Amino acid sequence: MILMIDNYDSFTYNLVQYLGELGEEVVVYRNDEITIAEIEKLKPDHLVISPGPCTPNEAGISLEVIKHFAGKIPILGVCLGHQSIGQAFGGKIVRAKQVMHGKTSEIYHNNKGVFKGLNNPFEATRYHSLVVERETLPDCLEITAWTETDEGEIMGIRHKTLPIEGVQFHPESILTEQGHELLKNFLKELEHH
Repeated sequence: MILMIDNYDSFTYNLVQYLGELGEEVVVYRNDEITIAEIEKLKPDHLVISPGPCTPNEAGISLEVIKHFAGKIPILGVCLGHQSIGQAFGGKIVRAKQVMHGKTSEIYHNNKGVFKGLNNPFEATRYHSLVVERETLPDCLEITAWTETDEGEIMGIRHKTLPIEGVQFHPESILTEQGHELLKNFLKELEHH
């Protein structure tokens, strides 16, 4: 079972529908609607932290959830859950070097984590946002994906020893055919003992 934390976002329906086609059951909450205690009682197999709107925003969402379940349950962060993962492990959220033009990006990657075996580059759509700062990235985080256009930005992070990954692109990118493979990769991950 997948527990998904969003903010009643427009993209959530499409992700829920595809996850059922993979034979996964999903339960959706806003951050105020379930506690750490009740998440533990439900014993989900995966957490997806994807609260929006996906806009420039200094706030970190579900920070206590991410810190508490790090090393208990695999975590995928999308929309603001990507920057929240970065913050939860000591990263800094900063404004990007350039304002992005258009809606699409080529996302290059090092075949690690959820990008394992994906076409390089990964074609995705984007939103305006702050970004994880490369120069101060915590030692326990590794960059898995990035753009080359502008002077480039981090587009994917993963914890070096725990099944926790964040991706910066718009959640609708998960519904492409290569996005389908990215999500499948996440669902393979299991927490260590």
